Amino acid sequence: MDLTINYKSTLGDDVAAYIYKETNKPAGEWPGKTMTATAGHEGWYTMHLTLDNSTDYSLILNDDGHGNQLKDVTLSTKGKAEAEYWFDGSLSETKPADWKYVTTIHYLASGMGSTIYNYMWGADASATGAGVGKEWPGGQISANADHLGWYDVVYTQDVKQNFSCIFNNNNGTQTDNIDVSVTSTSTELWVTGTKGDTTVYKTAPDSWE
Ligand SMILES: OC[C@H]1O[C@H](O[C@H]2[C@H](O)[C@@H](O)[C@@H](O[C@H]3[C@H](O)[C@@H](O)[C@@H](O[C@H]4[C@H](O)[C@@H](O)[C@@H](O)O[C@@H]4CO)O[C@@H]3CO)O[C@@H]2CO)[C@H](O)[C@@H](O)[C@@H]1O
Ligand SMILES: OC[C@H]1O[C@H](O[C@H]2[C@H](O)[C@@H](O)[C@@H](O[C@H]3[C@H](O)[C@@H](O)[C@@H](O)O[C@@H]3CO)O[C@@H]2CO)[C@H](O)[C@@H](O)[C@@H]1O
Repeated sequence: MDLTINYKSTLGDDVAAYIYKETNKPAGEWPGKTMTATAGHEGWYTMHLTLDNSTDYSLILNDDGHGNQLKDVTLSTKGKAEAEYWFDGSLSETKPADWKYVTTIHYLASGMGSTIYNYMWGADASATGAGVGKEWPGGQISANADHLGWYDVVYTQDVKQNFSCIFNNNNGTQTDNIDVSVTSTSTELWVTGTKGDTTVYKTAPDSWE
């Protein structure tokens, strides 16, 4: 299942989430997984994880191995398909009012030129991003500066609504329909291939350098 934890740090700018159940440590050995500064939310840090929903887990927020940790709290994840938590004085599953759902999708363009488009449909009316309110081929998207051959598109919504999109070059090359499941306020996906050969990754693939 897709886990997301946001923490308004009270332990400094270097923090991690340690998760455990019966000696299972899905976020890694102590101190766990480092939480990255949350985009668009000063003071917050965020980590994502895939874990086995066969069980609940315990969470220990800490300063990433530098001697300080908060008291354990239970993540009642058993049987759930997804879960996003906010920790700001206490554990919450309620999105803060000012937060949006920001979905980032990376596409690896190979031998289809340097002008790439993203066509999008099915999102909430509040949606903003390259392809909103645009008929085929959609909106043109820029290249990822740090990753060669990749292009990025970001769709922001006020509500947690799934949608679909297609990457293309407006010249006969396009992906399969990409069905985007929004599982958190900072959902990230990686896409490769074209029609018949489109693959969607929920964690960065080896192709992501
Ligand atoms: O899952 C089965 C076990 O569950 C329980 O163990 C838990 C602990 O209760 C938690 O506290 C935690 O342990 C952490 C610990 O909190 C953390 O500080 C770190 O411990 C280091 C410590 O920093 C360092 O100073 C030195 O003392 O070594 C310690 C190593 O023990 O890391 C610990 C985890 O590796 O999580 C565990 C589960 O992983 C329960 O208490 C057990 O009885 C049970 O078997
Ligand atoms: O929601 C209504 C509509 O949704 C689906 O249609 C989508 C297509 O499945 C999808 O491929 C895409 O179509 C584009 C073509 O791929 C592209 O080649 C070019 O011709 O532009 C098309 C978009 O105008 O998007 C549409 C939705 O706009 C679903 O399959 C339909 O059954 C359904 O009617």
